[PDB]
Amino acid sequence: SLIYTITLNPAIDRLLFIRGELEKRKTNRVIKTEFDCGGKGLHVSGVLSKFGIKNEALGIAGSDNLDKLYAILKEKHINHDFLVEAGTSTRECFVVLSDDTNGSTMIPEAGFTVSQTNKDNLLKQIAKKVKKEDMVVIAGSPPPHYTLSDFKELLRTVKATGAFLGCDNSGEYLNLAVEMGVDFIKPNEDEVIAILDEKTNSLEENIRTLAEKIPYLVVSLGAKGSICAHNGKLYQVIPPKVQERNDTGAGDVFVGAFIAGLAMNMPITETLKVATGCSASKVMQQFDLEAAGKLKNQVSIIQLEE
Ligand SMILES: [Mg+2]
Repeated sequence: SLIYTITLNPAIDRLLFIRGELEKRKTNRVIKTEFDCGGKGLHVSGVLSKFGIKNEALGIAGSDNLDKLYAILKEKHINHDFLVEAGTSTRECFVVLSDDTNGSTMIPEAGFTVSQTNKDNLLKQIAKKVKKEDMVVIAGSPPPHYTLSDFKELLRTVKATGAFLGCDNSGEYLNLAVEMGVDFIKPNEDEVIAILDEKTNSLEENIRTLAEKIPYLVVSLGAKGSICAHNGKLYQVIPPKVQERNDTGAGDVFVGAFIAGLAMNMPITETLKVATGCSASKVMQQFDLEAAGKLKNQVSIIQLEE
């Protein structure tokens, strides 16, 4: 079996290193510029590759700066079969950071217009490639003009293959994934409440209720870690304390590692520890697989009763 990631709105992350903090209405001279692949789906492929788990990245990229994107991807050991949109360039996401601080400022470009031809080619790729024993992870918001309706088609096309389907989306797109009946999502507290539009039951009760539709539900609780519902049981994951260097792409590393865990047929509890371990290891970073291995064995998991 193989894992497929779907990045509907990939990007080329241009990291701009400055001195000190980013002061607005001032000149912030760039000390150095680094490049990285953008798009949640691609980040997931990156983590899975680091784990040595075979995967293939799918999505739509612009023709005009394709060589640049492809060069970065190889460098990150990411196998792909991207669709190419003629007459456009993949969007750039400017990430302002500094060796002197612990945060990052994001100024992402919107994304281009995907032709119906390419939306259709994506659906066809899924039908031709995805088998019942595979896993498909759609992560990241769609580009402009890729509608909720287009998303429905994408989700149903994956479902029709019988494969495991995980979604790391937001807003209306996340709500749609829940209505469509996916196998995995990683919403936060607020999103769980918004999906159910339930304001009077405990959060734990909201989670057990949503778990009736999502087999692998992981709700992030910011710094307190998270709560996971699976096979009728609820787990409270408490991450170890780490000094937080940059808490940005921690969510993508979690998903990548969580999926990795399942791919390696690890028990749910072990999977949660690995996922949380990698994420914490990423937090303390502007994600050492060795450090993640150690942090994993520092994560505590409490089942919660009833
Ligand atoms: Mg049930």
